[PDB]
Parts: sequence; C-alpha cells; structure tokens
Amino acid sequence: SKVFIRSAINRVHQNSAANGGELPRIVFPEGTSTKVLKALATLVEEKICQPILLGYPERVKEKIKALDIPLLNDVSIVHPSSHPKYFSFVEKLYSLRQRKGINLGEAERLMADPNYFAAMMVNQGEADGMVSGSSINYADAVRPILQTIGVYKEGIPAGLNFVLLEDKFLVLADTTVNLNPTAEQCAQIALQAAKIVEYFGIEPRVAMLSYSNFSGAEGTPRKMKKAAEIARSLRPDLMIEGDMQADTAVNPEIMERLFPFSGLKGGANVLVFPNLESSNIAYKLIQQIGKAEVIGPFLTGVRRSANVLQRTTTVDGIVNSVVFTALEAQYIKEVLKS
Amino acid sequence: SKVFIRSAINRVHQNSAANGGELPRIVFPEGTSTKVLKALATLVEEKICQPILLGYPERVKEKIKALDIPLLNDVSIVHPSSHPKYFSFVEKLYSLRQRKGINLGEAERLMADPNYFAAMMVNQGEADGMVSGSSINYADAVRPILQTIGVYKEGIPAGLNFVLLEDKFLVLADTTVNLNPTAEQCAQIALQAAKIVEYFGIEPRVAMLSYSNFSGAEGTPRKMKKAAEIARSLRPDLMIEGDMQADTAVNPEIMERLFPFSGLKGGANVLVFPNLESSNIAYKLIQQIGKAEVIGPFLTGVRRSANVLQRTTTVDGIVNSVVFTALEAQYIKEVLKS
Amino acid sequence: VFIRSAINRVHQNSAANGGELPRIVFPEGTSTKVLKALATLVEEKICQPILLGYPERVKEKIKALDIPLLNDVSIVHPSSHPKYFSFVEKLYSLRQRKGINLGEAERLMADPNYFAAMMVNQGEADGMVSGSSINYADAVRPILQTIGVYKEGIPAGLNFVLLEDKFLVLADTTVNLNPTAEQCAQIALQAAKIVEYFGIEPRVAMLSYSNFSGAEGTPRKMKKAAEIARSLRPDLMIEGDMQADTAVNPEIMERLFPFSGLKGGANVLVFPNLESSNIAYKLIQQIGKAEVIGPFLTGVRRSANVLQRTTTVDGIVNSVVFTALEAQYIKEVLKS
Amino acid sequence: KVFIRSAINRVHQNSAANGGELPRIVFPEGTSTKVLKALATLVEEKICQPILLGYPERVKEKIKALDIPLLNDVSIVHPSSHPKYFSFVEKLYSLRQRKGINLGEAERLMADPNYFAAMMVNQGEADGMVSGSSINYADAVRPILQTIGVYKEGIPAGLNFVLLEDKFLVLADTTVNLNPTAEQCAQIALQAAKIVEYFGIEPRVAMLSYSNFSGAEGTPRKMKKAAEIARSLRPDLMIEGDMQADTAVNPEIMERLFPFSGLKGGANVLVFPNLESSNIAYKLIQQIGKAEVIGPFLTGVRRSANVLQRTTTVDGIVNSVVFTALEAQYIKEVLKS
Amino acid sequence: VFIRSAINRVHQNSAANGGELPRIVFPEGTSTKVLKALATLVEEKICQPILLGYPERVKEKIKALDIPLLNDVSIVHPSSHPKYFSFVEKLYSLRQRKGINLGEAERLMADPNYFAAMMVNQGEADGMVSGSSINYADAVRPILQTIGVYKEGIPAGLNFVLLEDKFLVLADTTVNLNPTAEQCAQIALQAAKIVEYFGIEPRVAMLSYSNFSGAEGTPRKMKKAAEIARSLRPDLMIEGDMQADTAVNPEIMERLFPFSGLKGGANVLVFPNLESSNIAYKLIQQIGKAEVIGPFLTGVRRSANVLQRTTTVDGIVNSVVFTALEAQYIKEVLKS
Amino acid sequence: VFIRSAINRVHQNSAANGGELPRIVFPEGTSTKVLKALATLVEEKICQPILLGYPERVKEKIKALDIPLLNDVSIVHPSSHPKYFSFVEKLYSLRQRKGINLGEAERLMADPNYFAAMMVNQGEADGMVSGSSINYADAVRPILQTIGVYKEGIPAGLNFVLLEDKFLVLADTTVNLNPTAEQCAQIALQAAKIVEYFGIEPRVAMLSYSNFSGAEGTPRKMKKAAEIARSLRPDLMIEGDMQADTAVNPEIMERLFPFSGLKGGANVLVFPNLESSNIAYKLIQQIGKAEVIGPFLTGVRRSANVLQRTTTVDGIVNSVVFTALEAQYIKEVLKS
Repeated sequence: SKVFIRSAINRVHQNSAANGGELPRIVFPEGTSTKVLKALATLVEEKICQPILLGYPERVKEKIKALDIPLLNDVSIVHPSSHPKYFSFVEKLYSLRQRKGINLGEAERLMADPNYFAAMMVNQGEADGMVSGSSINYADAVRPILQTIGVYKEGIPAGLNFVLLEDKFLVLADTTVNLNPTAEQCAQIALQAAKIVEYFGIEPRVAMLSYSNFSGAEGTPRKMKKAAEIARSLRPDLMIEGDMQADTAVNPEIMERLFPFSGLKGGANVLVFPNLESSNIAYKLIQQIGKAEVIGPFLTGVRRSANVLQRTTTVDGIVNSVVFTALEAQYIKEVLKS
Repeated sequence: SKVFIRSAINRVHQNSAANGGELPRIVFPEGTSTKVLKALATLVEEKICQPILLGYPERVKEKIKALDIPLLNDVSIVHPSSHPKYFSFVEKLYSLRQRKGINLGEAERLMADPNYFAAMMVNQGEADGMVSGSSINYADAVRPILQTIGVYKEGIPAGLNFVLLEDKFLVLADTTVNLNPTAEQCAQIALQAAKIVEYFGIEPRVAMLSYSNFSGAEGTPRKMKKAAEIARSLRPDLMIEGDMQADTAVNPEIMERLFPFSGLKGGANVLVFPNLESSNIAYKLIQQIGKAEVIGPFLTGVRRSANVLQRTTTVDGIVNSVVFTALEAQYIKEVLKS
Repeated sequence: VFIRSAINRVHQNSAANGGELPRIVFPEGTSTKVLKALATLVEEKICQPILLGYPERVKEKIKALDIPLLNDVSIVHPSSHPKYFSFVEKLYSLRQRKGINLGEAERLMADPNYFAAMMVNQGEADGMVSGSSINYADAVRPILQTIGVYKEGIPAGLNFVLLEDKFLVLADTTVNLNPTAEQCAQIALQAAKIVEYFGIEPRVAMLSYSNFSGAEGTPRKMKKAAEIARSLRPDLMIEGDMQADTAVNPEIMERLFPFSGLKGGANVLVFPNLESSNIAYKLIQQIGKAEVIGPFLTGVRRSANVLQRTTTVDGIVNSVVFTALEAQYIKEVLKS
Repeated sequence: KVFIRSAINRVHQNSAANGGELPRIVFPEGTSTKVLKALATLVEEKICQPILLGYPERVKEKIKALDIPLLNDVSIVHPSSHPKYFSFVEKLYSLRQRKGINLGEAERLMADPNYFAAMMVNQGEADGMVSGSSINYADAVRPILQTIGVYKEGIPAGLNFVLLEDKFLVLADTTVNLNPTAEQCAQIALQAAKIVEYFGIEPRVAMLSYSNFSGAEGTPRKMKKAAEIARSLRPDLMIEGDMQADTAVNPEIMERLFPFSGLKGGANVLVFPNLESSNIAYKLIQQIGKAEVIGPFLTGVRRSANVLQRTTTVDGIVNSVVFTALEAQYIKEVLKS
Repeated sequence: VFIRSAINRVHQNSAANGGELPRIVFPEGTSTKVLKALATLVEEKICQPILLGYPERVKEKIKALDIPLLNDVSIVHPSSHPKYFSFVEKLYSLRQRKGINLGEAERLMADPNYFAAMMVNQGEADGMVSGSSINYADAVRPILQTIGVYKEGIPAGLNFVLLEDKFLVLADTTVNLNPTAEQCAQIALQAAKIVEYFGIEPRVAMLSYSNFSGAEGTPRKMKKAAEIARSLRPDLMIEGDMQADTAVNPEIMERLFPFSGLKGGANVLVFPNLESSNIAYKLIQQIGKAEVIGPFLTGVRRSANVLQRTTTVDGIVNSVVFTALEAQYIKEVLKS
Repeated sequence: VFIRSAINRVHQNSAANGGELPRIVFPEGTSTKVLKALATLVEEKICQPILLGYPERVKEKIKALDIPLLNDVSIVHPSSHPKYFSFVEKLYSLRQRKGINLGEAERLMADPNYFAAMMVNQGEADGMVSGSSINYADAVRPILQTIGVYKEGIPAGLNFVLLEDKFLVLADTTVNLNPTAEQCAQIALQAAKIVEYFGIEPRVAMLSYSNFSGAEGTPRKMKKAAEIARSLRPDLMIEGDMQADTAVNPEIMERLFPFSGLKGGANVLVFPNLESSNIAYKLIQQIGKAEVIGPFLTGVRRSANVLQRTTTVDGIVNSVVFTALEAQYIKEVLKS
C-alpha cells in the first residue's frame, strides 16, 4: 500500500546523496494553509525538501505556533513585495507577457500575489519546484504556472494520477487541465504519461478509453481510435490501443477473450481519458471508495517543476504529492545541468 | 457484499410464495450464449425465474449438452419464426412503427430476430421480463427494447449500477444510454434513481457530478448546477445538490469542511453523471479495481421489465443481474394488477 | 429495343465462357413479385436463381402462386448452410474494428440480406438482387458494409430513361443525400463509364435550378463538379451549372448559352441532391410515357442491386437482366 | 389542350360580364422576339390588351422587322417619359424608405421596365404583368416581390400544371423558395389547394420526399411535419407525407403498400421539399414526358404578375398569358368587393 | 462650462449636507497621475480620498512628487484593515456558488481593486475610481463581481463630448463587445436617464454603417434596437439604423430622411459594437477640438468608475468630479 | 493647403500631357450637387466632365441651375450611344458564367452606373465619380463587377483627415464588413502606397479596443494583421493590436508601450470592421474641426470613386480633384 511511496522517498535520498546532500527548494505560496504546514512537519523530518513559505512572516509564524509545530521554526518565510528580487521579477513577467496584455502595472499587481511570485521563483531558479492549490480551485492555481513557466516544446499541460494497486500501479490522465482534448492532444498526453512510467522502470501499455469497444463510430469512439493511431505512429515501440471500455482496458482476460485481435496484451497501466468529466470523476471516486491509494494530480508537460494539489486533499495527500515534486525537481535540475 | 444480493434473492422467493408460487417468465434471446446458459443452471437451482430461451431447439439443446448443464431439460426453447404468435407479433410491430419506416416487410424481417422477438414477447405479456446483451454491444441490444416497449410517461431510458460497499450502496446513472444528457434529462435520471433507492428502504441523497465544485461556470458546471435546481423543485423532500466533484459528493467530511452551505449532508448515495464517458468508465473501473461488488447496469425508464447486460459480464454477473430483473418483473406484474 | 439486346448480350456471354448462367441470390425468397418475376427469368435463361429462406415456406409460396418453372430452384436457409460459420468469421474479420465481434456477426449472418451479401463477396454467388419488400437504406446497408466500394468509387444509384432515339442516365438516385462537388464529379465518371459500355458517347450535365449563375450554394457546387470532372476526363463534354431543360434540349442550349461546352444535348444527368434525383426518376416513370429501368448500384466491388420497393413484376425482370450483365462483366474481370 | 381551351373560354366569358373589355397586361420586354410572336396569337384570340414597355421607336422597329401587323397600334410606354413616372417614384420611396430605397434609388429603379411594370399593376394602371422571357427568374421576380408584395400569411411560390390525359397535376414551389421549412411547405400546399378548387377539382396533397413514412431526421421529418401542420389548417382535405413521388401519384401503390395513409385515390398536388427537386422535375417532365406543362405561375402575391421561364417557347408564352389574364380578371373582382 | 457646473453641484450637495464630502477610495495608491490629480481635487473640496497600499511606500511616492497637500491623506492596506476578514466573509457569502470559497475570497480581498469594490459595496466608501495603471477588463471585473448591476441594468461605459453649444453622449464605449438589439435599447435608456439628470432632452440615434436600410446584420440589429427602445420610452425621439453624420447633423437628416422620427440632431449615440465605440471616443478626444470626459460606468448598483489607462492628469480630475456627483446622488437614494 | 497643392499637381500633370484634362464620367447627370460642383471644377480646369442621362433633361437641369460653363458639356444617353451594343457584348463576355446573358447585359447596360463603369473599363473615359444620389453598395457594385480588382488587390475605401500638421489616413471606411487578418494587411499596404505617393513615410496602426493583449477575436486578428503586413513591407513601422489614442499620440505610445515598433505616431489607421471605420470618419468630419476628404476607392484596376451620399457640394469638388489625380496617374502606368 505504502511501497511505491517509500521507494520514491528512497530515490529522493539517493539523489540528494549524489549531490552533496542538498535538498530541493520547494516554495509553497500558501504559507498559512493549515494542511500544508502540518504536512511540512513530516516532510522536513524525512529530509525530502527545503521548504520556502510565502506570506507575511509575522502571520506565518503566528500560525505555526497556534498549530504547535516547532520543526518549522527556522523555515524561510518570504513576503513577495519585500523580497530583493521583486522588481527583477516584475520586469521578467512584463518581458514575457507584454504582448499578452501584461504591462508594468499588471505585472506589478500580479507579482504581489504569492501564486505568481512562486511561479516566477521557480522559473528564475530561485526555487527548484513549487506546490500550490491546497486552498483554492485548480484553475486559479494553475493559471500562474502556465502563464509564467509555460509548456515545453510540443508539450501539453495535463494532470496525471497514480492508482497504487497490489501488483502494479495504474496511471490516469488528463485528470485536471483539458476539458475535451482532441485526438492529437490525447496522443500527446499518452506519450507524456508513458515517459513517466518508463522513469519508474515499467513498460507503459496505453489504452485510449471510451464508452465503446473498437466501434470507431462518430464522436468519442472515433476520437480515441484516432488518438491510438497517432500515438502508435509516434511510439511504435509501445502497445497502444483504442477505442475501448475501461474494464476491457485493465482486465487482460476480458481483452483476450473478446478482442484478441487487439495490440494491447497483459492489461493497460496507462489510461488516457476522452474528457475532463471522466478523468476527474474517476480518480476521485477510486480514491474515496476503492481500497487503493491514489497520488496526484501531477502536472505534466511544463518546463519546470510545479504541481497543483486537489483542494480536497488530506494532510497525508500533501505529503505524498511533495515527495514526487521533490523527485521531479531533482530530475529537472539535472537536465538543466547538461 | 453477498448480503445485499442474498436479501434480493429472499425477496424474489417471498414474492413468488405470495403469488401461488409463480416464478417470473424471463426470456433470453441469446439461447446459445455460453455464459447465459451457465448462469441459468444457478438461477433455476435458486428458483429465481422460469427461463425461456430463443433459438433453434437442436442448436440450443446441443450446446446445453456439450456444456453438461443440468436443470435445463424442461426449459422452453422457442424459435421466433415458428412461434404461433409470430404473425400477430409482426402485425403489432407494424401497427406501432408504420410511420417510423416499418412496413410489413420490415416487421417480418425484424421479428425473426430473437432480440426483437423477446422485446415483443414482453410487450404483449407472453413473458414477464427479458435479459439480453451478453454477446452483442449495448446499442444493438437496447434498440429493440426502446423501439418496441418504449418509455413510460415522462421517463428517460437510463442505465443504473449499484456499488455495494460495506455500510451502504451507491447508485450510479446514467451508465449506458444518453451520450450527453441535458440538465432536464439529468433531473429525470435522478428522480428515476431515487425511486429505485426508496424501493430498498433507503433515503436517496443526490449529487449532480462535475469536474467543478459550485462554480456554476459555462458548460458542464452550469448544466449540473441547473439539473440539481430542477430536481429539487420536482422532489422538494430530498437532498439534491450540484455542481460538485465526486469526492465532495461521497465524503461527508469534505462537504462539511469545504462547502457547509450545501444542501447535501451525510454523503450522496445517488451519483448522476454529466455524460456517458464519465459514467461508463467510472462504474467499470470501480468494478475491476475496487474491492466492492458492482451490479448492473439496470435499464430504468422503460414501460416493461427488460435489461441489457454489459457484454463484458462474468457468469456471476449474469446471475446477479437476473435476480434484480426478477424483482422488477414481479413488481411491474403486481402494478398491472390494478 | 434496349432490353432485348441486353438479354441477347447475357446469352452471348454465357456461350462465350463456361455455358453457365450467372447465379443470382434473392434474399427475399417468399416475396410474391420476386417469385413471379423468376418465372420469366428462368424461361429466358437469364440467371440461375438462389432463393433464401425456410425451404418449406418458400415451397408453400411457390405452390400457392401456382408457378411451375420454380419446382427445382435452389432454396438456402442461412443458418443451416454449410458455409454459415465461415461467413460469420469473415464478417468479423472485416468489421472487428467497426463494432462487429463474433456475437454481432452471428446475429447479422442469420439475416438473409447479410447472408446474400456475403455469398456474393465470397464467390458463392455471382450477384444479388434485394429490396423488393423493405426500404432501400435497410437493403443497401449490408451490401456496403460487406462488399464495399472499389478504390475511389462512390456508392450511387443509376437509372436509365429509354426514349426512342435515346436513353438518358440519371444519378445518384438512391444513396447520397447531398453529395459534394467532388462526389458529383465521381458519380459523373461512374455514369459516363456505364454509358461507354453500351457504345454511347457520354455527355454530362451537372443539374441545378440555375443556368451558369455560379452563385453560392447548389449553383457553385455544380459548377465546380463539372470543372473537377472535366479535369479528370478532359476528353468528354461535361458542363454546369445548368437547368434540366437546358441540359437535355440541344436547341435551348445553342440558342441561349452558346458559350457552353455541351452541344447536342446531355445523356448523363448528375443531380445535386437525393430529393431531386429520387423524385425525378419516379415521376418520369409514372407520368412520363417512357420506360425507366433501375436503380442500379454503381461504385461497389461486386454485383449487387437493390430494387425500389414500389417495383412492378416487370421492373424486377428488367433489373435482373442488367444485374446478370454486371455479374458476367465483373466475373470475367476477376480472372485477369 | 382541353384544359387550356376551357381556360380561354372563361377569359371570354369573364370579358362578356364586363362590357367586353380585355385585361390590360403589361410586358416590360417590349422588344422580346418570343413575346411579340406570342402576342400576335393572343391579340387574335382576344385574351388581353397588351401594353409594351420600351422606346416606341425601337419597339415599333422590332414589330416591323418580324412582320407582325396586328401589333402596329399596341400601346408602348417609355417609363421615364410617362406622366405617372414621378408619382410612381414617390410611391416606391413611400413603400421602401426603411428598406434602403430613397428618392435617388427610386428614380433609378423606376426607369427600369420591370420595376415600372410592377408599379403600374400595383397602382391600377394595369391589370397584370408578364415578364422573364429574356432574363433569369430571380432578377425578374425581385421587382414584383418588392413592389406588389405578398398578401397576408402568403408565401411567394411558383406553381406548374402537368396536363395529363384525365387529370392535371399541380407542382410547387417550382421557382422561389430554395429550402422551405415545414411551415412554408404547409402554406405552399394551402395556396395550391385553393387554386385547384378554383378549377372545380378536389385537392389531394402529398408532401414529397425520398422516403415513405420514415419520419427520419432531415427531409423525411420536415415533410411529415408539413403534412401534419397543413392537415390542422384544412382538416377537410386529404394531405399526407412524407412519401415518395410514385407512392404519391399512383393510387394502386399507395393502397398496396401504405393502406394506413390518409391519401386515397392519388395526389393531384405535389409539394416539393427544395427548389432543386421542384425545378428539375417540372422541366424534365416538360421536355421528356409527352404531357403539356404550363407555368410557372406566381402565387401568394397581392396583384396579378407572372414570370416566365426564360427557356419558354412562343406557345408557352401564349399558354402563360391566358392564365395571367384569368388571374387578372379574378383579382379585379375581389378589388370591387 | 459643463465641468464647472458639475463641480458646483458637488459643492451645493456638500453644503446642506453638513459640509461632508464623498469618500472616494483609489485602489492605486502609488499611481503618479492619480496622486497629481488629487492635489487639485482635495484643493477644490470635491472628495475625501482614501488611498490603498502599503502606507510607507505611498508616502514615499507622495514625497517624490512634491505634493505637500496629501500628507494627512488616509492610506489603507487591505490585509491589515480591521474589517478585512469581515469583507472576506461577505464576498464568500455572495459568490460561494460562483466558485469563491473562503480561500479564494481571502486571496482576492487582499488585492486593492477587490478591497475598494467591497468598501463601496459595504458603505465604508461612497465611491471608487480605478484603472489608471491596468487594463479596463481587469479593473472592471472586481466591481462587476462585487457590486453588480441593478435590476434590468446593463454595465456600459459612457462618455460626454463637450462641444460649444451642446454635449454628445456615446455608449457603450467599454464593456459589451457586440451588444444585442435588446442590450442596445437598454444602453440607450440608461444614457437617456443620465442626460435628463443634466436637464437636457435626450434624442437617441442607433448607429450603423447604413441609412434606414434594415439589411441583415448590423443594420437590422440597430433598426430593431430603436424599435425596442421606442416601445419602452415612447415619449423620446429614438431612431435607427443610421450613419453617424446623418445622426448628429439635423440638416442632413431633414434633407435626405425627413420621414425619420429624429429631428434637431441626436445628442445620444448608441454604438453597434465595442470596436466602433471605443475607437470613436478616443479619436475624437485626440484630434477633435472638444473635451471628452469619461468613460463613466453605468448600470451598476453603487458608484464606481474605471479610468482609461491612457488618461491625462486632467482626465482623472474630470472623472472624479462626476464620480463624486454620482456618489452623492446614490447616498441620498439609499436614504429612503 | 493640402487640397490646393493637389489642384496644382493636376495642372502640372495636365501641362506635361499637352494640356489635356481627364475625362470623368458622372452617371448622375441630373444630380443637383454634382452639377453645382462641376461649375467649380471646370472653372479650376480639373476635368472634362461627361454627364449621363437624357440630353434634353440634363440640359433642362443645367439651365435651371444657371451654370454657364456647362453649356458645352458632353451629355450621353446610354441606350443611344454608338458603342452601346459593343458594351453589352463586353459585359456578357466578362460575366456569362456569373449569371449575365445577353438579356441581362442589355438591361444593365441601359443603366448609367453600369454604362459609366464600362466606359472607364474600355477607355472611353479616364475615370468616373458616382454615388451622390444612391447608397454606396448600389453604386460600387457595378464598378466591382465590370472593372474589378487588380491582382491581389482588395476593394477598400480610404479617407484623409487633414490636420494642422499632417494628415491621417483611415481605411477601410466603405467596403468590407469584417475583414480578415490577411485582408487587413492588404488594406494597410494599399493605404501605405497612397501615402508614399504624397511623399510621406507611412506608419501603420492596426486598431482595436485593446492594447497589445492578443486575446481571441478582434485583438488577435489585428495583432496578426500587423504581423502579416510587417513581413510584406519589412521597411515600414507597422504595429497592433492597439487603441486609437495609443495609435495617434506618440507620447502615450512611448510612455506606456515603449517595446512597440511604432514611434512618432501613426498616420495610417486600419480598422477592424466597417462599423468602426464608417462611424469614425463621419463623426470626425461632423464634430471635429478638421476637414475630411473621401472616401476614395482603392484596389480596383481603373479610376472610379463613389461619393458618400451625404456629401456637400464642396465635398464633391474635393473628391473629384483627387479622382482627377488618380485618373492621370493610371494613364501613364498604362503606357508601358
């Protein structure tokens, strides 16, 4: 139940040791959020990250005392408009977005907000990653990240969750960003999810989900059939199939008995959804009524390490999410050193 | 999870004993379907129904003997084109659909098909219910039912599934029929699911699911917020709320902590979905990877007793589905004693 | 005139290779008008008919109708035929990513229309004729799903209007609700080829409610259809957009639109939508004083034709003669 | 030809009840060869008094080149020099001043024979008009619709008669509406029915489709609904649809295959789903059937005005003018009621 | 002249009301042009200004600009104001079914634009003026979300063109991209009532690129807007569709369109889309010889105006004078 | 002054061509304001006017107006012109697949607007000026159908605002309801070349209600129009999306958007739709205190301009002076 998460913690430790013992600097814009602070007590004990809290230092240190969490007494607290880099950060956002309606006045007002300040910190290398969204809706938390840090080349911003089963994990995407991805977008989501599965030493086997089995009819069935064709043309080395129903996808015996002509054998471990209603409802329902741990969402497709929590998260969910944000920050920091 | 199903079995028996010992006559158009026949061995042993098989008697009896299946030697096997009521049934389908493109030629050709013949048997009272779809896709199996038996007044054809948890069940709909139901259709689906929950002695508490919490924004959030408003005016005695995410819906602690203004307290036990992708994927994923039994889909909104299996069903799934079809057939047969 | 030469043309083909008559399967084994027509067709050695149905029910109808020549016609019940499960597997193989698994294939192959289409596809018959008792959409769907269209073809119905110096070809009278400019050009090329098979020069008009207006909508569409077809067959006279009397009357064309590329009157009329084609051929047939034969299904890989359900017995006879000709043509193409 | 001779006799019969005066029919195409040749017959048969529009010199020159003596004293009116010209300009302006027609536009339009003819009819200086022999239908019909307009709940629609051996068939709308709605197809049907009743015949109406009683999305559903709407407005008539064209006209096909239908004995009024189907059908029947087809006749408009098909023969013009004369006489009676 | 009369009504209003001046909050406490304008406005007893920001950095800007009269001005930092958490709760109460929970409400209320809107909404200020340093959309959204539109109202920007003998009103210059006919009628009525407050008879033109054409698109929309508005205020001259020179020039209208119901020239011009209204007032402002004041936000429940970010120091002075007038009018309405 | 310099260049062009004056045909031979304008224009040796109409009714209007220099003006009645039937054949030749047969061609060619257009097309006149009496759409349609656009040209109206230090050019003020980004760039290039003919460097702003936002709709379209135009004339300053005051005021541009490629103020303003351009130039003309001349039709193969029907007499004089300049320029390009 816990095995995949403690293997992640152990990989964070191996990465820290291979780099002087340094921990990733993870900035939290919600410096007074009760669940973030309670989670950070566990995370600092486990040497997962060096946290940076954003807010008015007096009020963050007020909240830490009311919650009685001494292990954070040293933790750095930064008030955005008083940080020495504020004016350079204002200038950078203006430079990036002056033809997207951000003049100096808009940049100045946005950079005062902790979410924008956290995103620019990560973009500029003043932090290695960020974790936000514990106290506000996903759209408002993710917009600063997409506008500031942006997507890498050909990337698509997309949320991913792991369902931690007994044999294996299953990856679900896109659980957070795209309302109704096109066939081309679902293929790119599949490739992004696939390289994450490969990072963990697993063979990705991809199903494009629908309410139909290999019907190819207009609408969602046709879209997910074409998504699988596009993804296969970009990664012909992977098993990728669709359109198919969700039990057809995960159960190898159903697949073999009913659709043995299919190219997907042994059950899918990457499930790509046709719309945001389906992915968002599915991972949340599994999390609540299944008997498996679900971790995420993790934001993929973006140039730097940045993750948005689901606002319904528990304290333990934040701990799990920061562990994988630390792993992502370490990976990206090593890419930026080659 | 065996308790909710064994209680249904005992209610089928109590209904039979309260009516002369009659068992409900359930017709199965797929007379040679391996899983249907294996299921019927258990269903006859458990005195759930009088099964009627459709097909060529020697091909059906050959399959029963090749599978070594007892208790089916007395079972009625009917070939549609040789049944005495065939031409009357042709006459009736023409009468019903002559301005929908069904002349006598079309009616004769359709009525030779077991799925069409089974539906007319139920419509005309020659059977008390039917169960189909073990060997063909849902759209093709459900179309004869909707075209022949049709919806009751203001009903909407809609599939419903039960998730049987340890302390409660959850109802999911519409898992099979409507691709993208309107706000008005999602209210009617909720009302149909609510009356099913009440038949089992439980108070229904209804959530209109979205990827959003009380955002009411254009698109799905607005549709599901409005669907809850319509349903509240139609059943002002019930807790009905939306738009909300799936974990907000089922977890009473999340709702109270984050949205205490909501009218839904104590957790939803009826989940109404915004489109068929989300509902169909969700119940199949829960069934495969959750550790709870999922029964259904059950076709609601139709004038007579008729259910379509998921073609991915197991034999035990068919046994479970027929138990509840028997209950529906007994209930409708007793309403028709007015 | 035109029909008797076609009948002789079937006999000419039979003698030339094998001596065998084309095997034509009729899925509607109990259809009264089909059975009455087959009395004439067997007497004239047009085809070896294969009827689909329950043998005893088909034999009751033949006896009840008192038709003597059908005493030993072959009658086949789909589910009992030795090739039934082979046909089921083939349909699954063809359509498994179009929603047809083995369960769907078994259910469909028990239906005579599907079984007839597969018999022809597999070479167990040389052609089929259906649609005497059901609507065209339901009769043609199994053919298109099983046999399919040839490379770059478009399924399209074609009718012949038989005047005294002339025949006119009308298309597409049955399939496409609202064909695009590209589709109307392809329909034109398919019709032009049938006309050439009968030794006639095809002269094609893309019909509209307009004369060379080129305005948005149907006029622009039919103007472009003629341009596309001209680029694909630069050797033919093809013109549009033009009205129907402009198209067929060489005098109106010369007097009012001498700049047009179509002179001497069109004998191939391509229609802009299915309302116009379907109503027009049926009205000419009923109230005109010319015989109309067809519709004939063009663009498909094997020989298969769907009757209009309003057909007379004599209309079935005419349709089967040309189905036999198509079957012989395709069957001889399929050796080389 | 029986049906045409009976119409000719009713024009004379109507003339006898009013002093012997003939309807004044204006022809804007004063130099059109086929119009002039047709008028020689029409003046001979006392169908109408024609009024030609143009330059008197060019019109009388053309009459002389074709050697048609019976037209050497027909009235010729040049729009811009006629005494009512400035009055006509003011009227078109008064009618269309919030439809983009000012005094400048009205002066320019009224100088054109088609507009001048339409206004002559609108103002009672003529009893009817016939145009469209030399220009496309759209340009000929637009001045009529803009000047005279539709009567209340009316719809502009062209109608043709197929004169069979023992009935006529009415086809509509063969000229105006590209793609009428179900509601418009109902109104076209009612307009055609009242014309059929004028000739002493019972109207039996079919809404044509490529389908028989399918009711499927698109044209089948539209023509099924057109029949329902029209039936509610004239519950005394047989009106049915959707149905195919041979189903509609052949009583034996209808009785054999669709005995539940409300249309028995065959339709004599065929209402078409779009302009492609109606325009092609009447032209093809006219060219290749062996029945006479007369029209199109413009229905739904407040005064008598018809537009010929530009492909017309001289005898077609003669046939069309006879029924325009009848229409002109009918409207002149109502305008005294 | 029109401006001295507005100032002078603010003064009469302040008189007879204890000497009280309207409390106007400016969220942009460090904005150079806002501070420079306030030197003139407090000097002239127009308003008691409240500046939002970090007090220490606002006084820093005031000293750099050498404005000694602003030393005693009230400066409020949103997050430390005693009512801050009360304001958070109010926004949550208003917008909890529009996606604003306590977390969102608390984050938004820390922003000066949101804090100013709530101050006005709760009666802690009598009006607000924003938008000198950020785009109009970002400045107006908090006002629309917090204060909202009154019943049947439409949010719409309005400008006055102050000519020598008269003023012209233009709307909607800021809010609606492409108003419907119904919205353009409601905009006309809102502007008409403002003109009546200044003692003038409103004469309304619905502007288009066409004169009385009524053709599909913009001509039909503006013809219909005038018909709708005429039915709601039949006592007023309201006409359209018409071009802009037809609208303002009584001689052109009389010479070319004497049938029109608009005589004596329009003084209210309602535009068909935001491109036309926004470009028009700015171009007249830059190259004409007339003063243009505004835009003024109409249709909202309390006094709140958004500057054009291109404003001069005089523009801000002009705008605040009329915001003060609006604030005083509203405060009396809320006194019954 | 700008107009007086134009008149002098007409004379300088005339002197260099043997003293010949351009032949300008006016289809509105009886239009009061045209006739009064021609009194000034013939006195100023601007053009040789040709009036269309009935020679008797035209001379009847001239004498009643008392215009002595018009005594020997050429007056042409289209149906009586010796080239009439040649012109009918030419219009038929051009448009026979656009719905114009010989009958339509005869009827249209009898209309002065069509006849005036064909005279210019065939070289029987050097230019035409119409639209004093009728709406712009009806006046411009014959020109576009007969003369047409030069290759890749776009028909577009242009107006000059004659300011004190400079002029501003506005387009497209008359033709395109809602030009695409690609069309807006082409309008910019045409306007740029006219400004260069007057010896001035064009600086182009793509106008919007937004400043450099690039948001969907008009902002994105005008940002993209500027990008396309820059790639076609990399030597010019061309920028967008921007508001109208940002565009014309160099101090606003430098203070608020110094990253912009446009410095020193735009003198060419390209509008996003016809509502904005048409209302703007008419409002500036009526309530600004600067003269506005035009509209002038650009993008067409020959010299032809449509007046605004609301024009004054002095406006027609101004318009004809520049039509004369265009006619003279075009005649030496056609001597290649």
